[PDB]
Amino acid sequence: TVALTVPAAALLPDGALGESIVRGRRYLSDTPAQLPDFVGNGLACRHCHPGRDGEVGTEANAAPFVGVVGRFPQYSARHGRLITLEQRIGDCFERSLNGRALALDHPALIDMLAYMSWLSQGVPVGAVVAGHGIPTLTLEREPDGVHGEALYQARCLACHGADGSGTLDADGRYLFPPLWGPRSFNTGAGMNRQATAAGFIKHKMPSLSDEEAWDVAGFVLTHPRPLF
Ligand code: HEC
Ligand code: HEC
Repeated sequence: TVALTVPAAALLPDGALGESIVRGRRYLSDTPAQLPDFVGNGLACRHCHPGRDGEVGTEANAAPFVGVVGRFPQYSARHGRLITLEQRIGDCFERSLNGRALALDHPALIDMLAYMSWLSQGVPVGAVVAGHGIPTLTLEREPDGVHGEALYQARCLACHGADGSGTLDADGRYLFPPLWGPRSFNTGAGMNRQATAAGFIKHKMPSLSDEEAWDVAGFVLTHPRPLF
């Protein structure tokens, strides 16, 4: 694998590409507000693909976009065939944002691609970046949702709410996003899988033990959310 690196915003090119990258960043950080026809819930891309310093998709083990463009096209078991990055983004619009895929030549889609290509600057095509994806966490026992409930109240609730509905910021965007219910991700999302949720929670919290991450993920995933 190659190391995860984040290019400097100060070195962005003047011109059409620079401008596109900037719009891309915004669509990824502010998605429900910038793309209302395509988003069906309260989530922005940055709520599962967080980043430091205004960027999006730059954190190891939280599915960073750094280096993503060199990994597509790739086989998708979901589709039964090779898919492009444009299509992969479409899947997260339909599942994670409970919405609709943008047309494959939609200029907002091309802006998001330009942003991801900028983040992938210097990464060799084909190379795998350290920290890519969300590494799964799997324990050899059932997730204990009773224990999980107690852990939720002690470690999560303060941010994500008793009802899992999250906390709105002053501008109507989620400061702390919703974890279940009608504004959360739908059942088709990868985050609706126990080992992916457990792994995401384990790595994004710093901190929880493996058993704790496993059990609280189980509790979160007992709740209703939109059907895909
Ligand atoms: C207690 C262990 C928990 C659990 C189970 C979760 N969280 Fe959070 N969370 C917070 C913020 C600002 C985000 C957006 C991403 C970021 O910038 O880091 C998240 C994201 C999540 C997700 C994915 C998004 C979703 O809506 O499903 C999940 C599954 C999740 N969290 C679970 C903020 C906080 C906190 C404020 C300091 C605290 C405490 C937690 N989260 C704790 C938990
Ligand atoms: C949590 C509810 C998510 C939101 C909101 C979005 N995405 Fe997502 N994405 C999510 C998971 C759990 C994964 C799988 C990670 C893995 O281990 O592979 C993804 C994956 C992507 C990818 C593929 C990344 C790769 O390395 O292959 C892309 C390009 C992607 N997601 C884009 C994306 C965009 C553009 C979003 C806002 C529209 C978005 N995602 C939201 C979980 C979530």
